[PDB]
Amino acid sequence: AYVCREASISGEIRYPQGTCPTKTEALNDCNKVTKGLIDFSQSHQRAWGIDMTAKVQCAPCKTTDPWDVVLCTCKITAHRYREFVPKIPYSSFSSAPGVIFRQETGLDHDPEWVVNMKARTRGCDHHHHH
Repeated sequence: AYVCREASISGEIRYPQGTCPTKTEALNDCNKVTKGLIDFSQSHQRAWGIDMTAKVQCAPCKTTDPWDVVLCTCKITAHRYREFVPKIPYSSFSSAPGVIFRQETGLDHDPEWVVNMKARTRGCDHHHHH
């Protein structure tokens, strides 16, 4: 009888010195995270649901500079995230498989689930036809 919410988590993925990923590659890595969190959610009473989708945003590469480190920002959104279930800290999944994004340059707290209060509540289970 519970209702769920949309929630997001953002994190940073850094690429090797002197390299430059395609946008497709960056999003692909970011979807490894997505897949990671789905497995963790799944083996934790579906705290976050199974419906997750990722977008990513990178800094331009510096074709001139040979040291440049490309910082990608990876944003995962859980569409059926459980507010009533206690929040799960980054400390509990920073090492889970696929979970390769880290704390963001410039920020002083770690990546964290942020519930979107503006968005409407939805059911926690997805009905394909109902």
